[PDB]
Amino acid sequence: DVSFRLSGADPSSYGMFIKDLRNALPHTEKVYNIPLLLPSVSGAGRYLLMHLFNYDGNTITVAVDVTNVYIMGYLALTTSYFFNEPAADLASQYVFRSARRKITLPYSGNYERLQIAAGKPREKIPIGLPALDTAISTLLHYDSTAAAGALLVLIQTTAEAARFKYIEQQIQERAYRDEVPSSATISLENSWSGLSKQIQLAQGNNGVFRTPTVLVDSKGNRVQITNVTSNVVTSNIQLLLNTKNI
Ligand SMILES: *[C@@H]1O[C@H](CO)[C@@H](O[C@@H]2O[C@H](CO)[C@@H](O)[C@H](O)[C@H]2NC(C)=O)[C@H](O)[C@H]1NC(C)=O
Ligand SMILES: Cn1cnc2nc(N)[nH]c(=O)c21
Repeated sequence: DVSFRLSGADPSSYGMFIKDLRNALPHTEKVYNIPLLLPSVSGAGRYLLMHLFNYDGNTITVAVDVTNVYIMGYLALTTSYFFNEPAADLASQYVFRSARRKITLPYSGNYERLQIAAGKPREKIPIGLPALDTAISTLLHYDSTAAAGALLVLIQTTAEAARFKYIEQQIQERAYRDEVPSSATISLENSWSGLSKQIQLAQGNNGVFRTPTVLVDSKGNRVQITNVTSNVVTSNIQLLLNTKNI
């Protein structure tokens, strides 16, 4: 299991937690030097448990699917909360079984559905470590509308940071001050799948992408990624969703 305590957290400890998270994910092979995530895994070994502690010491345990890094649900004291979707439901059979009651949230865990329930797109929700602290706080006591917002912050300050060096860096800059995400961040978040597929399709194609991937950069200018020599591939992305899942 991996743990992170917001109390006494600085950019450095966060970096270590995200490194720990990355190393918690299994993989047998690397593609162009980046860990390729497993196609599938059997039983309880498919889920990673994250223990998160807010500033006051309260905690929630989050269950993450190790083949994609998707959050499936979490535990607050004695109530387990799971997304309203098949995979999440499958996940309820191996984790948080000793919970007194299990609640199914009224939405599945994809950005589109979470942004609807939250009432705002993630362009306008501030993220950072202070926000993570709030997120944890908000999940300790049920409120489907509040949880949507908190989960959008949680998914990004953990899963998305794990997948992209850039996003981990964005969060370290927001260690004592929240700030809405840059469009580069949103763009990356949205391309993890495409990039993952294209970096794999370049393996028997001299490192050249079958189809170019379009992102928005630091400045907000539209850019095209056609090949693995790009910074995004050489230095940004840290995990690859196996094509068997796309
Ligand atoms: C692969 O991507 C690189 C960019 O990392 C392309 O780079 C060209 O050369 C410089 C720096 O590498 C770029 O800024 C230029 O805009 C590019 N000029 C060209 C040749 O178009 C490189 O071209 C790409 N190579 C491919 C497509 O195999
Ligand atoms: C990032 N992401 C996209 N779809 C997702 N679905 C779930 N359930 N959890 C996630 O973290 C997620």
